[PDB]
Amino acid sequence: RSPRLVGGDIPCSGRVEVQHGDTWGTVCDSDFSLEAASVLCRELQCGTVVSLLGGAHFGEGSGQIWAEEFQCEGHESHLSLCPVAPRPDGTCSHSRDVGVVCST
Repeated sequence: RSPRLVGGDIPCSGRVEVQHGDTWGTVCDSDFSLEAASVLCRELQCGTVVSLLGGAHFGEGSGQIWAEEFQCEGHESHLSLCPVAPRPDGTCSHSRDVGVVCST
């Protein structure tokens, strides 16, 4: 479940995308906590989360949107070690794809 950030002006900010199989999915901003954010930033060697950004701030994505939520405790070294749960009833639009600004 490898992460990446895209559309930022520097590598440690952007829209969140996480790989599953040979495709990448975006993450709805109803579904991504500060602790999930912290694990992602750590995983990419970007320090820790400063901010979550909603409403397709770095632009909306296309394609798949993750159907499970990453229910991270906060100290996991990878998103793949985080517990997982279904997202609430329904699908999101890409207009609600989440982003982050990580900092050291």
